[PDB]
Amino acid sequence: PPTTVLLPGAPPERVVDTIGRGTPQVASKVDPTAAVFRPDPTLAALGKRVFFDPALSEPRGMSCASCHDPGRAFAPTLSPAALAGPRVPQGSRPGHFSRRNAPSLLYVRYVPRRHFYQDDDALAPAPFGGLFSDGRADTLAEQLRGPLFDPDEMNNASAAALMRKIGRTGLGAALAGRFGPSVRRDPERMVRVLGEAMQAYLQSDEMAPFSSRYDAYVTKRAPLTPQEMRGLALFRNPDKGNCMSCHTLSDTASRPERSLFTDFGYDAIAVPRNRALPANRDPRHFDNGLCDTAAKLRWPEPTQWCAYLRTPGLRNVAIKESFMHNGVFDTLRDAVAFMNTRSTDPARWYHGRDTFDDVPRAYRGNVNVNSTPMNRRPGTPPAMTDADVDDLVAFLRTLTDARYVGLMPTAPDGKAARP
Ligand code: HEC
Ligand code: HEC
Ligand SMILES: [Cl-]
Ligand SMILES: [Cl-]
Ligand SMILES: [Mg+2]
Repeated sequence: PPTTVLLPGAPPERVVDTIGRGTPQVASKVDPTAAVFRPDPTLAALGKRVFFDPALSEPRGMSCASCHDPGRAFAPTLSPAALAGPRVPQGSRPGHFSRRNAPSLLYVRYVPRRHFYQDDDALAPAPFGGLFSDGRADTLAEQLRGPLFDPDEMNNASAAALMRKIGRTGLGAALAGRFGPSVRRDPERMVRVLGEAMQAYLQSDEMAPFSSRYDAYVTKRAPLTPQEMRGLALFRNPDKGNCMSCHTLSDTASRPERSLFTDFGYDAIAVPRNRALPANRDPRHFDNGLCDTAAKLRWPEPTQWCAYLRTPGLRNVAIKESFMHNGVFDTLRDAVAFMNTRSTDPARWYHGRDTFDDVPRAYRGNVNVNSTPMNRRPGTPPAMTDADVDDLVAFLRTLTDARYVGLMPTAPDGKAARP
């Protein structure tokens, strides 16, 4: 096709090729700020009701909010068992856990549909977009099927069973009131309209507040501290932090939405294995990220994408209880320190081993060793000092939306609060 629309309301994008089974390659970068969100207010309110309804799990008692706490920027507040164990959300039953850490859902409306784009300084197109860290859902409506029917999360047996359960409650009556009686008879329609309602909620302005001190710096040049400005400088310095090369920002713009702190692209940084995750009880099992989606979509040579994961946005990062797709780090400073010394000090991060412990041998070539600061060899000085790392942490704390600032720690290596 000549064009494709990758975010709601956005200008159509020129398609220059199709990769595998329907993934468009576009001619220009998607600008997430060009999207236009106009969710129907009562539809959004219905989606919010769904989001907080604990009847939607098996056994009952777990809602979306059980892993996406509104008091923590819709990132998980871990159960005591999860905090002591794998550091990813607990599912609907004791001893069952998500396969990955759950992100904040604030700003999720800006995640575009899957597409490829080849920058001027690139030999091949790169993948962007898709929901989940492996991009396996193209839209928010499609995403909903994941947690609802995952035995380790909300654990509904089938769409039919979920439909029967909902149909018997006030939620079923409300859905039938808006959509008509067939939502109580057709399980496919039930799932689809739940997705439409959830999409409206998650696309509402409530779910993209832009209320951080960084945002006040962008809109009004309200001053940050000298330390925070040192961290901002390191963050956009290609020779020190180089963070801006993947966690996109525009600190000279005046619109906060030009700073989402991700380009929604993918890379392979090889964070350490979290052996507390149930799936990793098999030492031959690895969560390989994007290549599972690439295989499903018949992208050519799909294992080139093994160990690739979607670059997360960093807004509200400093109130999370664990970090990276596998929750392996429990402090923000450790995540930043890892970026700086994975390549120079692998034994620190991989239990004395000199190379990655969560990437199969076959896929080690996929790991990024070219981007600063991951491009320095063992025994050479890292790009940044421990003081630089502290300053980066100080800067990342400016990305917390106003209502959540009290959850942040004060010590550079501190953990988010559990009030
Ligand atoms: C804990 C058991 C979960 C429950 C209950 C819900 N979600 Fe969640 N969510 C969870 C994890 C571990 C992740 C990441 C999984 C991965 O493979 O990356 C997610 C992700 C999402 C997303 C995508 C966010 C993104 O890619 O940026 C969305 C939009 C989302 N979750 C929505 C959502 C809904 C609406 C829920 C109730 C129906 C729901 N989640 C429950 C963990 C858990
Ligand atoms: C592109 C090559 C990257 C650069 C340069 C930096 N980061 Fe990044 N980051 C990248 C990816 C692919 C991921 C996900 C990895 C995973 O296993 O999940 C990350 C993750 C983060 C995190 C975790 C955020 C969370 O929500 O869990 C943090 C805190 C982070 N990165 C910080 C960070 C800093 C400060 C950087 C400059 C020193 C930086 N990253 C560079 C990809 C890329
Ligand atoms: Cl447990
Ligand atoms: Cl602007
Ligand atoms: Mg490579």
